[PDB]
Amino acid sequence: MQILLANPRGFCAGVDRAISIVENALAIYGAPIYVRHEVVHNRYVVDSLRERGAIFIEQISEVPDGAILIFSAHGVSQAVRNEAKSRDLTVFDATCPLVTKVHMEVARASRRGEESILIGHAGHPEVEGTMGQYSNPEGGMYLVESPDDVWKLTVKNEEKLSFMTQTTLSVDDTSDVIDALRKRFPKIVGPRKDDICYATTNRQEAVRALAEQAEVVLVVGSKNSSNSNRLAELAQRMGKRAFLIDDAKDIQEEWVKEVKCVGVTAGASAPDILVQNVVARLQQLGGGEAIPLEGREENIVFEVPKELR
Ligand SMILES: C/C(=C\COP(=O)(O)OP(=O)(O)O)CN
Ligand code: SF4
Repeated sequence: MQILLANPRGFCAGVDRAISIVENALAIYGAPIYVRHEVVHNRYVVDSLRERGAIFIEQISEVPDGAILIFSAHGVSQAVRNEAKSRDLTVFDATCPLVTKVHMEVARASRRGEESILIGHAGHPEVEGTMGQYSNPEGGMYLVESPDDVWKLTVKNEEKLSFMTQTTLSVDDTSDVIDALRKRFPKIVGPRKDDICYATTNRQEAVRALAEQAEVVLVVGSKNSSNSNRLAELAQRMGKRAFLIDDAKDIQEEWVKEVKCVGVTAGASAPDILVQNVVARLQQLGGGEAIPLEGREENIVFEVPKELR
């Protein structure tokens, strides 16, 4: 059987930056380093950092005075940021720049008392952080997950209305939600398309090509990785058996038993080593040399703050 690898796949610029921030802080200050939320949604990465002295928390109260605290790549609300500021803490912000960009727009609409709508998944830390940039009771900040949510939403002033999105959404589904928003609120404003980042768009494009060729698709990523979930979902919708997996140990032989061609990709938070071990396991199951698919070349890098080298 043939093993195909999607391209691109794996680490994006924001994830690589966030991890490097925690690593460098550990190196520079030693353990412990506190981190608000899993730095990226990958078990392998988080487990490793935890063993190295990082302690992952959700609320600032669980952090002691005089600590070093890092905000995860997904971002935090203004309330969290302020609580951190009011406490005696040294703070580093690993929030991806492409998340921050969305935050700035929500904060602007808040200042104007003008309503905003976020497309995203309820309960996700990025959504909590982005909705948490809005604090004007005179305006409004509304979450929609689907066209149905749009069909039910009422707002105070549809003449002064904008939208923003989560960075890791399904490209296809988000298109449908925007279409709905513009039909219901013809004066709504937003970006030219959405706030889905290059990495999300690119990895979804790449898994679409992969799924066209492969019969089964393995997506390396943790259960709580939204972008990784969208990749598995995309392949399933195309009629392929697709599995979200943390590592090679998760591979059940029945999945690939009589399969001529298996595809592998990885979400934005999954390190390459996990992919190499997945490939190694597929080769034990009859696979050959992994063939990388041709794909769009990414070139963006986000540097760590100077203070962290
Ligand atoms: C930090 C971030 C994506 C990187 O992947 P992740 O850590 O798996 O997170 P998400 O669940 O996809 O948001 C959202 N911009
Ligand atoms: S998925 Fe996109 S927005 Fe999120 S960290 Fe990676 S590059 Fe940044």
